[PDB]
Amino acid sequence: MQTDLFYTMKAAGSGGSGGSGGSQDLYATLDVPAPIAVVGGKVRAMTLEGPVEVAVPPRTQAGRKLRLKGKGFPGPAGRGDLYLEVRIT
Repeated sequence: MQTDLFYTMKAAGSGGSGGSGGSQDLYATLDVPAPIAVVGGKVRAMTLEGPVEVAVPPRTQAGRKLRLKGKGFPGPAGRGDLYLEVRIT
């Protein structure tokens, strides 16, 4: 299928990358319940290519910025990234 995973590099403890150059990167909202965030299950992430079943990292707390490669526009890095706003419900 279209992909597997993206933020397996940095998700639970991303720190921060970018914030300069062209506006390649994007913003989305990732809806996740408390136990799927704790264990790291799955949720649906909405991107430029439509929906993707993205496997949540372990020990995710509300406000983490997950990073989906190729789901932003090509620019400074050549590949824009989609910043997922994790929402614990």
